[PDB]
Amino acid sequence: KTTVRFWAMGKEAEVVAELVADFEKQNPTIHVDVQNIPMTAAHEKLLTAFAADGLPDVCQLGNTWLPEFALLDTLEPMQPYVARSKIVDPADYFPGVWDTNLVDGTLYGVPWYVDTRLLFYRKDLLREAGYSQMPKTWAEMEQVMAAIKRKVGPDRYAILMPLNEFEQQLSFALQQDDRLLRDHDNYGNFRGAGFRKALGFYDNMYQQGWAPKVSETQVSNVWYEFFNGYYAFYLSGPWNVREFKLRQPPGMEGNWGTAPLPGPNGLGAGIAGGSSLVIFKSSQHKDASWKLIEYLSQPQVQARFHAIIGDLPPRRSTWKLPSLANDALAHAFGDQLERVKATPKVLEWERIVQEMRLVTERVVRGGQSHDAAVQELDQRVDEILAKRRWIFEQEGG
Repeated sequence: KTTVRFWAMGKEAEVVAELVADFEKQNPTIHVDVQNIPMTAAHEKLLTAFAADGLPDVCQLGNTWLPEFALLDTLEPMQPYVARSKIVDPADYFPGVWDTNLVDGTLYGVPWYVDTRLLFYRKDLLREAGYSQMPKTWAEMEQVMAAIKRKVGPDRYAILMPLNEFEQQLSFALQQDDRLLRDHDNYGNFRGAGFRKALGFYDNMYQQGWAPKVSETQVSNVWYEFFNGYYAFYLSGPWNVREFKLRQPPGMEGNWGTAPLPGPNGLGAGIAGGSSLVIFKSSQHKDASWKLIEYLSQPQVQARFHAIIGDLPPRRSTWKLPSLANDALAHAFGDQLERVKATPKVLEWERIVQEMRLVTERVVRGGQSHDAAVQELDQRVDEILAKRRWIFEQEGG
């Protein structure tokens, strides 16, 4: 009888619609209307629906979108619901993942699934270069890559990291002790030691010839090139597990795997990407809405979600279910999730990483200096943050 409107994006919308079928058949007084909105139009449709007073009750939100919708005061504080929920226990959620839903100390969402990036690797190629263990430190990673490069020759590579993507540089920058922004997140901190170290490590891989100097469009097919041996490692996310499985050529079952991202001193941090679920505060049925989110927070529902679409559960107890715990390819993700870190929670974060990536591709391709790069990046970021910084100077903060 009670209808809840739930907006979700793309493949996730399709899959979650199957799941709600069982939620409805467990809660017959509740109807869930699932709308599939394309991601490329989602941000406009929402800002638009906002102004027009037509927001759904429940909504999937990319977790870098939270700070914006929170500071627009559209999001229902979630802590009161979490506190009264047996099912949703914050201590069971990976801390870096939970942290992405906190804006200014206030909880505005519940993590739904996690996207993080780590190494897919050819086991056979790793063994041919001499190794049975994947590297866990940066220095070990460099030696392994050099060892593969000797083996494969001038026309083949150790690792693929497309220069048009920002997630790789970002992952390595998140492994540093300092923050990418500074002073109340009002200024860029790309001139800081951490970003300089990350830029150095990342640029070095292309200049040594370990990673090809290409954009994703310049690669024919990431899965076939991988199985063709054009490169031994591919730094990427959970959706690839299925894709590689499908294209795994006959003799190749079990000759590839996933490994968590090496860090400076050991296995390191990575990105806490993915989506959260929120309740818009204009909703009339918040309690029905909460029940839906709680359902999608049940370990067994999350396992099912992972099984179908590959999206990583955001909580430890889902990872303990045999479905996940015995998945040899999932293990590396589950381990890395213990270390993922949230990016600075500013509305202008997406613009910022776009600048970062433009500058780094120039460093890699054009040989722009690292000093010039980080100085220039900070200048661009300081402009991007100008309105935020000004508001801070004018009020209290």
